[PDB]
Amino acid sequence: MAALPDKEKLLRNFTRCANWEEKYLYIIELGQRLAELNPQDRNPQNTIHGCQSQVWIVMRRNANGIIELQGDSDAAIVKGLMAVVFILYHQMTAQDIVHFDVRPWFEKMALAQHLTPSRSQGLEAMIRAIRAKAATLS
Repeated sequence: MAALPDKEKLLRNFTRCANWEEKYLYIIELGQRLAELNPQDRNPQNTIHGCQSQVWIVMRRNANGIIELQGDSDAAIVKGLMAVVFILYHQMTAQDIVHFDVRPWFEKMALAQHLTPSRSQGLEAMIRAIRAKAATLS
């Protein structure tokens, strides 16, 4: 995630994209830059439902109180959308996550309007899953 743009830079970059062709490529490239998931974390406990693709996300709270996200998907566009979500939540506490309204961010990035209903539903599933997980922490 260190390697990837912080959320303010990510948003800025999306706003400078000339078209959906460019944004789509950016999304694909972002997914390719996620860390490889530990194979042990590809387990049913980390499986995310509703993405019409295989998706795993693992959330862990580090000893500093910060949430670390890792994941993978067998669909390239889903994995890039996952990277976007991960960027948005990068360096946040669990409480930060629960209270963070992602909507104005995604609205400014203007992604969802170009996604298929399948990919839009899948993005929403990932965000629901992470928020629910974050909410269960002390």
